[PDB]
Amino acid sequence: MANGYTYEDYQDTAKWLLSHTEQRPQVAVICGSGLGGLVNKLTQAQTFDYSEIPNFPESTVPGHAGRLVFGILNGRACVMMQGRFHMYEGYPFWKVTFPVRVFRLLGVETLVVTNAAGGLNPNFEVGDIMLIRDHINLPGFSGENPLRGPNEERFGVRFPAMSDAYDRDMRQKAHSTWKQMGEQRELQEGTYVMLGGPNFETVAECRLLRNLGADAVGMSTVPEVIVARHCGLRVFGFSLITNKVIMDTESQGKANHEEVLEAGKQAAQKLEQFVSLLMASIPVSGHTG
Amino acid sequence: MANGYTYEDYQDTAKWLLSHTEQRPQVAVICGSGLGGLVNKLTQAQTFDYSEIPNFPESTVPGHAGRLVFGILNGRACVMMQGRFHMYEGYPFWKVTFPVRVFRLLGVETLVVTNAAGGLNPNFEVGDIMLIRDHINLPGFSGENPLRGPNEERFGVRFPAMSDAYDRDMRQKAHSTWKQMGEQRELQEGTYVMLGGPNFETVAECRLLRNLGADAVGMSTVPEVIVARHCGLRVFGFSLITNKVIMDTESQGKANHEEVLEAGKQAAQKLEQFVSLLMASIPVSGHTG
Amino acid sequence: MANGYTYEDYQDTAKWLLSHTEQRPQVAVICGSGLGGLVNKLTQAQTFDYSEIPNFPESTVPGHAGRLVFGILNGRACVMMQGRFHMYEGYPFWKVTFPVRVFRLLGVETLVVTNAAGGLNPNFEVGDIMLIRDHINLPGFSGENPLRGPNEERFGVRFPAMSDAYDRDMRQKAHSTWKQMGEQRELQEGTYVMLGGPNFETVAECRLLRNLGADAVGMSTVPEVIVARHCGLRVFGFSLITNKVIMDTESQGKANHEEVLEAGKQAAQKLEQFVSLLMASIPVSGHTG
Repeated sequence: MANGYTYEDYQDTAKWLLSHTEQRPQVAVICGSGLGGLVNKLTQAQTFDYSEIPNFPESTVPGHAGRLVFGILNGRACVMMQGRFHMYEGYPFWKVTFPVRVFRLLGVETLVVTNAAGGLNPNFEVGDIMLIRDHINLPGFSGENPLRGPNEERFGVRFPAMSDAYDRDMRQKAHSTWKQMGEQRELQEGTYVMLGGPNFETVAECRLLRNLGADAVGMSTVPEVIVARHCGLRVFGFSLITNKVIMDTESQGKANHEEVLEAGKQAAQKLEQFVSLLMASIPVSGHTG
Repeated sequence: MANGYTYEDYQDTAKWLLSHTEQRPQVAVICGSGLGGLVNKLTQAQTFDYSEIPNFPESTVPGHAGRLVFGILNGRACVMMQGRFHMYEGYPFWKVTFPVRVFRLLGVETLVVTNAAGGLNPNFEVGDIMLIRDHINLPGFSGENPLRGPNEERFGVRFPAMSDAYDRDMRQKAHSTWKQMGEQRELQEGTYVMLGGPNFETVAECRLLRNLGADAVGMSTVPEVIVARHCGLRVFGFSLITNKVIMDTESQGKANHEEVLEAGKQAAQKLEQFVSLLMASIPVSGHTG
Repeated sequence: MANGYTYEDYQDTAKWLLSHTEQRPQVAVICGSGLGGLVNKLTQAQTFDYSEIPNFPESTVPGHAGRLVFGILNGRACVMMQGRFHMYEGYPFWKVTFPVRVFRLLGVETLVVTNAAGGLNPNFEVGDIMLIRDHINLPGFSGENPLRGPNEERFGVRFPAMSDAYDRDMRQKAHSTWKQMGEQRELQEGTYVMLGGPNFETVAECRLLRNLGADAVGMSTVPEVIVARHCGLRVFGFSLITNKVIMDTESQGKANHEEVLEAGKQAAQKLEQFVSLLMASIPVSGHTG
């Protein structure tokens, strides 16, 4: 595979956006986990449907609203994707990650990512929030990488590092902030593993993922962190633990799609609240001062 | 990648078949392991060459006859593919799995799968038959999955479970049946791991596969089980252990293609016999009653 | 994916070369590690730019000169690629490996491969030279293999073995030769693991690679060894350990691209010297006798 967007494609899109809103957000938020309520916290909210934005791919998967929203979250101006793209929809990674590069051209400096993942770590309970410390990019092992093809120097270098992808200063901020929240449960932190999807894992597969050191498993986020880190954005994200995966053959077995219970309800509301507060801690001036 | 067959494509193919045979099989059998003799057990046998069936891909790999056969196996009406498709032939998974969906449209409810695999478990001896308990879909980790692209609702859901892909009731049946066979060797059971191929594994690779928990390794079957489970077919299969893989650097080394000795001869004959008897145990009315 | 070159494509290219130089090399060398000095040791050197050779892909990655050079190395006639192709450039494997098959058509019998890799084994020090004993082809697990598609019988068999890819006689030669060199450090030997690239690994990923048994990690070589072994060439190669990878979260972290220090300088000069001497030990008559 190879990139199909030219540097100008991204520029035309950013210029289109800049000519349709006076808002200039410094933070971008990609909400994977059904957190519609996050958009409900936005002040001076303005929305754009993916279909009306030049060069913007369309969302298909259910629960994904499919719209870019600009607004003020806790005194901080931001832009957020209400629903993301996944390779399992048939989308190549350079399409899945198209918006991340447009964000960089809008002047955004920090990218927050969220998703819903299956807990692999035995100590995780449903509804747990997991600060992403590191990831394992399985699709990347086989060569399926959003940066495949000729490198765009105007975005970044050919061989970028990923060992420091999840901002450490912001992780310290997340922990302190969680404490202030007066939460009974502790803030988890671990390694997120990504695979293609769309089917759910088998017991054998879950065991393999865990033995490799994975703490949670999902079908997204990683490609966006790669591209964001490649073009220089500060990154940090969370995984809403919507379920504990089956590790024994004799049990409930069939991993159904009840993730919709935690999404929108239960822990999602706490995650949204958590995200709003974090906006204040985020570096750079914009949040009032 | 993305699916290239429209729901109608499958329908035209099933209707073509239904208009060329009065037989209405409830069980489909995909024979990977050189088990020509299985077709030799069919009563009222009728054959179709892949090339003459609309929308049907062609078989290339040697030993694969390349023909769909309808017939009566031990009083049970079934349809079986004499030879399957593999990704290493250049075929995308949605082509490799095309026949499984046609089977569902013919009214088939149970899919039996067989293949030849290299034994990774140290307790396996050449000629061993291994009931497939679970699998590890390596190509799937990288995103190469037969369900990639827009989901066809008329076939199944977007996020199907795989943790229960190999029917448990039929596995109990397999064990009991094997006992009745009066066999000296016990019926093995384990996790099958699939990789792309066509080359054979290296020692280092075999060690890796085994450490991950794999019991046998092959270059097929998994994509068919995915699609079959996605559209609702009951699935269960076997792996004829045609060889014990090299795990030490100083030995015979070079993994030649002598799988042809066990295939057609040795354990294949026992596997065919085993499959015929199983037909009676299979659920639903058709086998006499 | 599937091969796009016909057997004739390779033949036209070999015949073009044979009609532009009187040299008939028995050994081919693919230099991945910045070892320009190797070309500096060639007597009766003659060069061809990739762009001027029919059907020859172009090199993009920096440090890769992008030219085929024929010459006499330590009394042995050879042809060497000054810079190789990588999948991360957007190149499919059948293009990446195109030159290996042309080499076979020129009458070449031994292929030497070199690259720069990150040390995973804790006992490896920067500047270490590692004889490649075996490899783990990660892209191959997902099906991305240079041999994918219809097999060319005129080159080799459908299911080739890889368990003996790195010539053992030549490995014994390498060790003895190293001893004669009077080196303080011992010649390392291990398993090379390949992944797609272009980004560098994260700590979590490095830990995973190592736990799997990998000794060094890189983004090349493996596809060339596959194709070379498929068409019958004797293969053996080395990995210049340009760095020790981060295995702990609190450290220098960011894996920068300082590989350029060891390349051309430091250990590269020793590797070139090592390669020149090896030419004498290589089987078949040409080196004087």
